[PDB]
Amino acid sequence: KPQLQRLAADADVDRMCRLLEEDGAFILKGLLPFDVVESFNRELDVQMAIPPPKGERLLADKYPPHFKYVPNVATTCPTFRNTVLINPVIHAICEAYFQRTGDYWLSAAFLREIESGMPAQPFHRDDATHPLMHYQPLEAPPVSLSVIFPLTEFTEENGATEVILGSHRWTEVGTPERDQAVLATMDPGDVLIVRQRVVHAGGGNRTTAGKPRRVVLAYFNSVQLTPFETYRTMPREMVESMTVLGQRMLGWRTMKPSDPNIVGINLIDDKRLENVLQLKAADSP
Amino acid sequence: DSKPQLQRLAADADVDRMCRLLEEDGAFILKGLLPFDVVESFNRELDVQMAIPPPKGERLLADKYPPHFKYVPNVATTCPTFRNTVLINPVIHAICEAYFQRTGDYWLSAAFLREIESGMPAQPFHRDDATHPLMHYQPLEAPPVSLSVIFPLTEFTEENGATEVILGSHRWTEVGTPERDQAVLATMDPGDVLIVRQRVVHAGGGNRTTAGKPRRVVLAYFNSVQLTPFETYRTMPREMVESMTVLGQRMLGWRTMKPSDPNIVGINLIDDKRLENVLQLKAADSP
Ligand SMILES: COc1ccc2c3c(n(CC=C(C)C)c2c1)[C@H](C=C(C)C)N1C(=O)[C@@H]2CCCN2C(=O)[C@]1(O)C3=O
Ligand SMILES: COc1ccc2c3c(n(CC=C(C)C)c2c1)[C@H](C=C(C)C)N1C(=O)[C@@H]2CCCN2C(=O)[C@]1(O)C3=O
Ligand SMILES: O=C(O)CCC(=O)C(=O)O
Ligand SMILES: O=C(O)CCC(=O)C(=O)O
Ligand SMILES: [Co+2]
Ligand SMILES: [Co+2]
Repeated sequence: KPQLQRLAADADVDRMCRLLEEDGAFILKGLLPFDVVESFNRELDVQMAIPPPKGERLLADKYPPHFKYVPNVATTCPTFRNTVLINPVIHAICEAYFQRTGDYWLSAAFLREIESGMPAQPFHRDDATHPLMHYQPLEAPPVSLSVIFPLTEFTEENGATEVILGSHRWTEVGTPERDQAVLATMDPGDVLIVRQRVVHAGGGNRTTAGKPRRVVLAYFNSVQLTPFETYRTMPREMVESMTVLGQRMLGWRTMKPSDPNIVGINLIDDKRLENVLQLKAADSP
Repeated sequence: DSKPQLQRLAADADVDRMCRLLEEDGAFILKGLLPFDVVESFNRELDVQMAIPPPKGERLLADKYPPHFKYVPNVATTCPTFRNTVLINPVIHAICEAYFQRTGDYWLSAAFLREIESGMPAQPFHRDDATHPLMHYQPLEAPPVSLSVIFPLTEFTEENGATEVILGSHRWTEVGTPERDQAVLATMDPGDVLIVRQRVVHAGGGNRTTAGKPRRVVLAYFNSVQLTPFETYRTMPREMVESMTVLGQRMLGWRTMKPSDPNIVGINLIDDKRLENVLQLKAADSP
């Protein structure tokens, strides 16, 4: 049975995009150094130790307690903000993937923890955040890309992400059976990359006693699509401590979709947003 | 049996009849939607912006185009008549809720002014879809995500370059290079409004009058909340935002919005909470 391809981190980027069109997903081996994964994990150890808020939780209230949730990790985890979000390989893949649609940015990036005994996640497509994506023909420029980071090991026992190869060529999602999918068993530092429309699901932790399965989902959309999470309330000192690439990903700079849009998007007073704000950046003195 | 023209309707006409017109013809005209003093008030707040010296620097849209028009971007941040009256017109939103019902929430993607003085050539034929190129690949039967609402602030005549609309052109796959003869004129009086469907080809006429006041038009461009607003109203002062209605704040991206299912959570949120609650946002009609 055909399995997800594993590629070296320095593999060719055009080859990777060809895998996204054929299979729909692939895995990068050893992209993140151990120290990067280790400091990201301790920053999420801090957020996970915070009790969930008393009021309304827009996503967690709509779903069963099959997972724990940390929204918008970019605002509380500097390692993601200043290192993972601007990874040079990740952006070489996005630039090749989104070349036909134009600029891209971060629509969402959150953590989910699956403790021992939790059921599987239903098979889904990430397109459901922007329902118009369902009507995009397969041959239209892609507008969505899902980048899945394992922060713990992914095994068959603890519920590694399940991907149905070639499922982006189905019209509908339907009700697939689990054995149609392939497991994305990975070590921390790997990355799972999933094309728009690819049907997938989290596995569900069957381990009797152990650390929960920990996964960070980074959702990159075309700048034509409204970000699921808005990073507009971030303190200016936090935003100005990011690089230019980082600020662009979090919606603080004016962006450019491809032609026929020859002006741009996310502007004000007919100027670039960052000029109007007079936004400093860490790599733009 | 002459050349088909743009249909004219009264403001109090039924909204479902208006939507049928957008699907059949692609565009229609409402007569006497806005009182003349609202249009005049709007014209004088824009007279002020015109009297300010142009800013010495980069201008993203104006620098891409020849000097065939004068431009005032995001009129919602500088014109109270638009911000407090035009933008929240109940008939406009009766059309938007019907038109956008299948897509979910909608908001203001842009609203600007074009002044065309005597002697300026025509605007090229275009679709407003081009702000979001993914719209080009949307099937015609997919839930609409875009709508153009065109306000005349002066009289629209044949000689001063009234907006030219190509009826039925939303059933074309591409725009091509149309002849001016294919369009019909949207001749209107101030107070009227022209509603243009997604994918309908149109263009400004260019002022052929030898002497006279320039033609003024305000385009208000509404998108599904799934599409990133062309202009961002996030730099508006908090005192100005809190002086608006809830509907006004929702149109300018200051509140969490809801696309239709399969999105069951929402959009434009933060900390898994609504943006207006994170910001502790007051509103004029929400105590
Ligand atoms: C802890 O993090 C989670 C938990 C559970 C789900 C979860 C889905 N995401 C994706 C979330 C994003 C912000 C990309 C989840 C994330 C996915 C929904 C969307 C919006 C992509 N989703 C669906 O597509 C279908 C359509 C009908 C209702 N659905 C569901 O309830 C669900 O299947 C579903 O369980
Ligand atoms: C003063 O206000 C203006 C002047 C001139 C144009 C103008 C277009 N808008 C629309 C602008 C909006 C934000 C609704 C204009 C507005 C339109 C561009 C877009 C982005 C919808 N546009 C096109 O679609 C085609 C595609 C290829 C290049 N195009 C053009 O240059 C142009 O035809 C064009 O001239
Ligand atoms: O938990 C996983 O491994 C998959 C999660 C996922 O795909 C999602 O929540 O969108
Ligand atoms: O000037 C006009 O009446 C046409 C306005 C228009 O189509 C635009 O600039 O998007
Ligand atoms: Co998913
Ligand atoms: Co137009």
